[PDB]
Amino acid sequence: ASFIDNTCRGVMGNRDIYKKVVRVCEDCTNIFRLPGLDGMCRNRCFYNEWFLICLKAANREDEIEKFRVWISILNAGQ
Repeated sequence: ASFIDNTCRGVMGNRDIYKKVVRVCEDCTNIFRLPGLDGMCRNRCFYNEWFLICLKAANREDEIEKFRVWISILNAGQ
């Protein structure tokens, strides 16, 4: 289970899921305007469903499927 943090491995190759992810947290962070949220969103290498939480604040809650497999890519070496 998720018990690490920013424990990525592909965040070096991705260079896309990150910029987007981290950016996805910002958006949501605004919805609630909570400082203790952005992190979670892109905390444990973005592996904690914390993505759906923010993705929801954007009604999107759809790009999670593709955003999910992505978070898994960063776990390549990991």
